[PDB]
Amino acid sequence: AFQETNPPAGPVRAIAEYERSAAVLVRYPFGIPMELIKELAKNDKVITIVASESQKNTVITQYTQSGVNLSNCDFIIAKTDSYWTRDYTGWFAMYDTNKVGLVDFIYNRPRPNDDEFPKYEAQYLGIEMFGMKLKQTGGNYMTDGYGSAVQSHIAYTENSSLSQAQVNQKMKDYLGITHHDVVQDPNGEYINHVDCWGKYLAPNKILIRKVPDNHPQHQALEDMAAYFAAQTCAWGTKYEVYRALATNEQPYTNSLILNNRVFVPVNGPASVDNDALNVYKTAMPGYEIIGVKGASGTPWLGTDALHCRTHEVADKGYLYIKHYPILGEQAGPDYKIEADVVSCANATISPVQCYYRINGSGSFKAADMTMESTGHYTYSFTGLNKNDKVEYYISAADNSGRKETYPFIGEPDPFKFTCMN
Ligand code: NA
Repeated sequence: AFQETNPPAGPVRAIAEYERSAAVLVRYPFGIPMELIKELAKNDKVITIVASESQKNTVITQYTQSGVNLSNCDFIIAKTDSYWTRDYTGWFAMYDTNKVGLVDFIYNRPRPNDDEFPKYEAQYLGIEMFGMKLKQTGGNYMTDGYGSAVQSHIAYTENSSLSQAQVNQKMKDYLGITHHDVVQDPNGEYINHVDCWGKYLAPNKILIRKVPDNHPQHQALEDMAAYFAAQTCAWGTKYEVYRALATNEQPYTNSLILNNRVFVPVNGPASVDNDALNVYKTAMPGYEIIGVKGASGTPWLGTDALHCRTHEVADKGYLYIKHYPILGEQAGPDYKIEADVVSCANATISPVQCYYRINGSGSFKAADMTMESTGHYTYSFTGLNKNDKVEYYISAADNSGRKETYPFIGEPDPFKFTCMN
């Protein structure tokens, strides 16, 4: 059964989908097209859940026949009731300064093998599992990686024996969430997953579904988009709100961000798909945006598509860069950057650099950041002139062979600010 545990030793920080992923978790019998599994396995580890050695051999034959990169295919043998790995698998969080853990919860649907599955996931990854006593659904959860999470109103109505404050406190204790944004549902739907209408694309970017003016959800979604555009995000700027127009219930927000690739389910028409992919491409410079057609037997649905049938897996040895950027004309008066870098592999970190460029001229220059205290690195931009334009990003490496940048995509989309002092 679900086993409640004490919460993880603090501080805790839930890991966002756009942070480094060591793998992606899918399930057999499949709910996704083989073409998607082949694309995933080209660059990333694909973990497939199977119920037996027999099913594992069936899957290996299908992957071989389809030309899947078998060197990137791993398996977990466990019973499951469904292929909605988004919804019942564990949630990832960093805790105890430099550990990666899994958070289990009471799955909100009567599928006991799905509900039990996180134990097998933690065992496979060799990480600790914590049991947060809330009725939850992964499809209805997203975090920005800076302590905010968005969920539909189901997060309170399915935990109605607790007060909202008790629900928020569990999210704080197990996932480090300091703003549990459970948004109102004016239509009070029986099922309402945030990934059907909203998606953080970055700490400062959110995609909100848009529908035609006469659709019954038109005003509710316009209100949601205005709510996010009017408020401050983790980086101190307003959210950038992007809109994916669903003319006919296309699940365009139900995408998967996996490292530098974004897999977007597409159902047509082709012009409306192209418009939606161009919103993702505009929102996420440097990323590879891939439209993915559905499998004929298990097609994408408006309320259930690619994000619902995948789950990114964090890196147990994550080389994590925590940084709040200095941006625009609001970067001063102190043009000093700070980055906290920790190795969850307990590896030796070296080097920690600021790569920067002035007025878009020449190659990026690397400067070693000063380690003022353990895990705390700084760099001051000096000798700049009024109205100079800066691009910069953070780079770190460790002796486990990990290499990371902040932002994740690195040099293709660095942080930008203007010298106003
Ligand atoms: Na569970």
